[PDB]
Amino acid sequence: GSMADTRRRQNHSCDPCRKGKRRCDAPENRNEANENGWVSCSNCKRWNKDCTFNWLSSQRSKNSS
DNA sequence: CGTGCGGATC
DNA sequence: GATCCGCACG
Ligand SMILES: [Zn+2]
Ligand SMILES: [Zn+2]
Repeated sequence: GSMADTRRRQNHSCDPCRKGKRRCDAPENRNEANENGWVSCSNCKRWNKDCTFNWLSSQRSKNSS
């Protein structure tokens, strides 16, 4: 494996994370995090980006439609 | 205290 | 497209 597998699938990364190629804290519950008070993962944090899984929640699958 | 990059596999 | 992952510098 490797490495195969080696990657993918652990907690999902924020919009800016995927764009900067970085893993993160903001998990599948990042939204619920903001609900329980989140902030910014390590990425958006260093780059004061925009920790978000919303537009995402709609960009990925959502869909919508 | 930000800054980005190459990779693995579909 | 997505997720992981560090790192070396100023
Ligand atoms: Zn992130
Ligand atoms: Zn973030």
